[PDB]
Amino acid sequence: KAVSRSQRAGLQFPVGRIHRHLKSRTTSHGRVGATAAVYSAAILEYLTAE
DNA sequence: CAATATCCCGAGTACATGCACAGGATGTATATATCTGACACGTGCCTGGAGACTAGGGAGTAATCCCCTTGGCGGTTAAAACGCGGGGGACAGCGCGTACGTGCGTTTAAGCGGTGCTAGAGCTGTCTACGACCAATTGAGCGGCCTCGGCA
Repeated sequence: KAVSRSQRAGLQFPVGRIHRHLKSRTTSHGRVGATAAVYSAAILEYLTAE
Protein backbone atom coordinates (compact mmCIF):
# COMPACT_ATOMS: atom_id res chain seq x y z
CA LYS A 1 0.00 0.00 0.00
CA ALA A 2 1.41 3.36 -1.17
CA VAL A 3 1.12 6.37 1.20
CA SER A 4 1.13 9.98 -0.09
CA ARG A 5 3.74 12.60 0.83
CA SER A 6 0.98 15.17 1.42
CA GLN A 7 -0.16 13.04 4.44
CA ARG A 8 3.35 12.88 5.95
CA ALA A 9 3.62 16.69 5.87
CA GLY A 10 -0.02 17.05 7.01
CA LEU A 11 -1.05 19.13 3.95
CA GLN A 12 -4.05 19.21 1.60
CA PHE A 13 -2.03 20.46 -1.40
CA PRO A 14 -0.09 18.17 -3.77
CA VAL A 15 3.47 17.84 -2.44
CA GLY A 16 4.54 15.63 -5.36
CA ARG A 17 3.01 17.66 -8.22
CA ILE A 18 5.13 20.41 -6.77
CA HIS A 19 8.64 18.99 -6.82
CA ARG A 20 7.89 17.90 -10.40
CA HIS A 21 7.02 21.58 -11.12
CA LEU A 22 10.13 22.90 -9.39
CA LYS A 23 12.28 20.33 -11.23
CA SER A 24 11.29 22.22 -14.42
CA ARG A 25 12.55 25.64 -13.12
CA THR A 26 16.01 24.62 -11.95
CA THR A 27 19.10 25.82 -13.95
CA SER A 28 20.60 22.34 -14.79
CA HIS A 29 20.46 20.82 -11.24
CA GLY A 30 18.27 19.06 -8.64
CA ARG A 31 15.79 19.90 -5.78
CA VAL A 32 15.74 18.52 -2.25
CA GLY A 33 12.66 16.57 -1.17
CA ALA A 34 12.35 18.74 2.00
CA THR A 35 11.74 21.73 -0.30
CA ALA A 36 8.32 20.56 -1.48
CA ALA A 37 7.16 20.32 2.16
CA VAL A 38 7.84 24.12 2.96
CA TYR A 39 7.21 25.20 -0.64
CA SER A 40 3.76 23.82 -0.01
CA ALA A 41 2.40 25.09 3.31
CA ALA A 42 3.74 28.45 2.06
CA ILE A 43 1.21 28.34 -0.80
CA LEU A 44 -1.42 26.73 1.29
CA GLU A 45 -1.44 29.27 4.18
CA TYR A 46 -2.04 31.96 1.58
CA LEU A 47 -5.22 30.07 1.00
CA THR A 48 -6.78 30.35 4.48
CA ALA A 49 -5.76 33.97 4.31
CA GLU A 50 -7.21 34.77 0.82
C1' DC B 1 -45.02 69.14 3.25
C1' DA B 2 -44.45 66.41 -1.77
C1' DA B 3 -42.13 64.00 -4.61
C1' DT B 4 -38.53 60.93 -6.67
C1' DA B 5 -35.84 57.62 -5.14
C1' DT B 6 -33.63 53.60 -2.53
C1' DC B 7 -34.65 49.77 0.23
C1' DC B 8 -36.90 45.41 1.15
C1' DC B 9 -39.56 41.15 0.79
C1' DG B 10 -41.75 37.13 -1.55
C1' DA B 11 -42.76 34.22 -6.37
C1' DG B 12 -41.16 32.27 -9.73
C1' DT B 13 -36.96 31.05 -12.28
C1' DA B 14 -32.49 27.71 -15.51
C1' DC B 15 -28.78 25.92 -14.76
C1' DA B 16 -24.35 25.33 -11.85
C1' DT B 17 -22.61 22.95 -8.89
C1' DG B 18 -21.50 19.56 -6.51
C1' DC B 19 -21.47 14.86 -6.98
C1' DA B 20 -20.76 9.87 -8.73
C1' DC B 21 -18.38 7.29 -12.25
C1' DA B 22 -14.75 5.05 -15.44
C1' DG B 23 -10.09 4.79 -16.14
C1' DG B 24 -5.42 6.34 -17.14
C1' DA B 25 -0.86 8.28 -16.32
C1' DT B 26 2.04 9.18 -12.73
C1' DG B 27 3.40 9.21 -7.99
C1' DT B 28 5.12 5.85 -5.38
C1' DA B 29 8.64 2.40 -3.90
C1' DT B 30 13.24 0.09 -3.78
C1' DA B 31 17.83 -0.16 -5.01
C1' DT B 32 21.77 2.23 -6.61
C1' DA B 33 24.74 6.46 -6.94
C1' DT B 34 28.29 9.80 -6.92
C1' DC B 35 29.09 13.62 -5.74
C1' DT B 36 27.53 18.22 -3.87
C1' DG B 37 29.08 20.51 -0.68
C1' DA B 38 29.29 20.02 4.49
C1' DC B 39 32.59 20.41 7.31
C1' DA B 40 36.42 20.85 8.79
C1' DC B 41 40.85 23.22 8.60
C1' DG B 42 43.90 27.22 8.50
C1' DT B 43 45.21 32.44 5.71
C1' DG B 44 45.57 36.88 5.78
C1' DC B 45 42.63 41.44 5.41
C1' DC B 46 39.85 44.79 6.53
C1' DT B 47 36.70 46.05 9.39
C1' DG B 48 37.39 48.23 13.03
C1' DG B 49 39.33 50.75 16.38
C1' DA B 50 41.57 55.01 18.37
C1' DG B 51 44.21 60.29 18.12
C1' DA B 52 45.27 64.92 16.74
C1' DC B 53 44.05 68.58 14.18
C1' DT B 54 42.24 71.97 11.28
C1' DA B 55 38.51 74.33 8.62
C1' DG B 56 33.97 73.66 6.89
C1' DG B 57 29.93 73.49 8.11
C1' DG B 58 26.31 73.93 11.09
C1' DA B 59 23.59 76.39 14.17
C1' DG B 60 22.21 80.39 15.66
C1' DT B 61 20.25 84.99 15.16
C1' DA B 62 18.14 89.40 12.96
C1' DA B 63 15.59 91.81 9.88
C1' DT B 64 11.90 91.62 6.70
C1' DC B 65 8.36 91.35 2.72
C1' DC B 66 7.72 87.75 -0.42
C1' DC B 67 4.78 84.74 -1.05
C1' DC B 68 1.29 82.76 0.66
C1' DT B 69 -3.13 83.35 2.05
C1' DT B 70 -7.93 85.26 2.02
C1' DG B 71 -11.89 87.68 0.48
C1' DG B 72 -14.41 89.14 -2.66
C1' DC B 73 -14.39 89.36 -7.28
C1' DG B 74 -17.20 88.82 -12.24
C1' DG B 75 -18.08 85.38 -15.95
C1' DT B 76 -19.39 81.24 -17.97
C1' DT B 77 -20.30 76.67 -18.33
C1' DA B 78 -21.16 70.95 -16.68
C1' DA B 79 -25.26 69.48 -14.92
C1' DA B 80 -30.37 68.58 -15.36
C1' DA B 81 -33.76 67.00 -17.89
C1' DC B 82 -35.90 66.29 -21.72
C1' DG B 83 -36.72 65.06 -26.23
C1' DC B 84 -35.09 61.92 -29.95
C1' DG B 85 -31.73 58.23 -33.55
C1' DG B 86 -29.76 54.74 -34.59
C1' DG B 87 -27.27 51.10 -32.99
C1' DG B 88 -25.88 47.37 -29.88
C1' DG B 89 -28.31 43.10 -29.39
C1' DA B 90 -30.07 37.99 -30.41
C1' DC B 91 -29.85 33.87 -34.39
C1' DA B 92 -28.70 30.68 -38.94
C1' DG B 93 -24.05 28.53 -41.16
C1' DC B 94 -18.26 27.75 -43.64
C1' DG B 95 -14.31 26.38 -43.47
C1' DC B 96 -10.31 27.66 -42.13
C1' DG B 97 -6.66 26.77 -38.26
C1' DT B 98 -5.40 24.47 -34.66
C1' DA B 99 -4.42 20.71 -33.05
C1' DC B 100 -2.20 16.28 -33.24
C1' DG B 101 -0.04 12.40 -35.08
C1' DT B 102 3.94 10.54 -38.18
C1' DG B 103 8.00 10.26 -39.32
C1' DC B 104 10.31 13.54 -40.22
C1' DG B 105 16.91 13.71 -39.61
C1' DT B 106 19.68 18.67 -37.33
C1' DT B 107 22.10 19.46 -33.92
C1' DT B 108 24.03 19.28 -29.06
C1' DA B 109 26.35 17.31 -25.42
C1' DA B 110 30.25 14.78 -24.16
C1' DG B 111 34.54 13.42 -23.94
C1' DC B 112 38.62 13.74 -26.56
C1' DG B 113 43.85 16.74 -26.77
C1' DG B 114 45.92 20.72 -27.83
C1' DT B 115 47.16 25.95 -27.03
C1' DG B 116 46.66 30.80 -27.04
C1' DC B 117 43.56 34.33 -25.00
C1' DT B 118 42.92 36.94 -20.95
C1' DA B 119 43.52 38.72 -16.96
C1' DG B 120 46.42 39.78 -13.05
C1' DA B 121 50.69 41.19 -12.62
C1' DG B 122 54.25 46.50 -12.78
C1' DC B 123 56.01 51.22 -10.38
C1' DT B 124 55.08 49.87 -15.54
C1' DG B 125 55.73 55.31 -16.98
C1' DT B 126 54.09 59.25 -17.47
C1' DC B 127 50.78 63.40 -18.16
C1' DT B 128 45.22 64.07 -18.79
C1' DA B 129 43.07 66.17 -15.85
C1' DC B 130 43.25 68.85 -11.63
C1' DG B 131 43.63 72.51 -9.14
C1' DA B 132 45.65 77.57 -9.09
C1' DC B 133 45.97 81.39 -10.57
C1' DC B 134 45.52 85.21 -13.89
C1' DA B 135 43.03 88.10 -17.11
C1' DA B 136 38.41 90.11 -20.08
C1' DT B 137 34.12 91.18 -20.53
C1' DT B 138 29.74 92.81 -19.89
C1' DG B 139 26.48 95.36 -17.21
C1' DA B 140 24.77 98.50 -13.86
C1' DG B 141 24.67 102.46 -11.22
C1' DC B 142 26.46 107.39 -10.08
C1' DG B 143 28.52 111.51 -11.43
C1' DG B 144 28.43 115.08 -14.46
C1' DC B 145 27.82 118.22 -18.51
C1' DC B 146 23.80 120.15 -21.43
C1' DT B 147 16.81 122.18 -23.85
C1' DC B 148 12.87 122.99 -22.66
C1' DG B 149 7.67 123.87 -19.86
C1' DG B 150 5.31 125.66 -16.53
C1' DC B 151 5.43 129.91 -13.37
C1' DA B 152 6.70 135.49 -11.73
